[PDB]
Amino acid sequence: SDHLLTEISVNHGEHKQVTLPDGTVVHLNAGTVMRYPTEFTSDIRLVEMEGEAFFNVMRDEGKPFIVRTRQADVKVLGGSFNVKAYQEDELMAVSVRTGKVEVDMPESVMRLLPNEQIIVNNTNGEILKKNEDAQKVTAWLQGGLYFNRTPISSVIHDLERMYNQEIVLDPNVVFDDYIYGEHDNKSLEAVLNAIQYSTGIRYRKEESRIVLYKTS
Ligand SMILES: [Cl-]
Repeated sequence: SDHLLTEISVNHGEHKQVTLPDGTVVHLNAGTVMRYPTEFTSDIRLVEMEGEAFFNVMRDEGKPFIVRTRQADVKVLGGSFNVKAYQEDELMAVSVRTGKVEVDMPESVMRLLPNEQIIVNNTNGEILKKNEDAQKVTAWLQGGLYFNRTPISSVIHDLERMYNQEIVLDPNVVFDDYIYGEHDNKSLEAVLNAIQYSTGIRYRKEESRIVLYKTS
């Protein structure tokens, strides 16, 4: 007896770590699913994932490592990078710590170097390649938060997943804020207070939910 294929799922509020058969180390963020084989095929090292993970890929220049998501294939020979691709999110991002990374989509193929990032907007189809501190992007590894012109909906999803908390918007209020912020491991209430400071977004408890709102 022996398993050939495994699926690891991460709940909201938690983290998981996996060493793959090739020696690649994966850090899986809250709400992530990853399918991987107990032995890789001879031609590539393929994994399937939905959510967010940080990969530390074992260099093998004759056997590419592929992170397959619904929207893209992230291919390396070696390196370390973050893939953020939650099904519920409007954005997708691939950020490189070390190594060279190819992000392959039907409409674009881009090769990224350390501290380069690709942001794909699943709504309007806009793609952006820019420079970004990969250490800040991977702040979730140490339970931190990093927002750089991040839409409020992505901020809410990040908070819901990190703290395993339902966060709901007040239907009377308009929310189209872009958040800027950097938080060390803090409580949800400390982060919501920091967001209140820079946006005026207030929060209230309604049973098991947190309701966000604004007022004049
Ligand atoms: Cl490397």
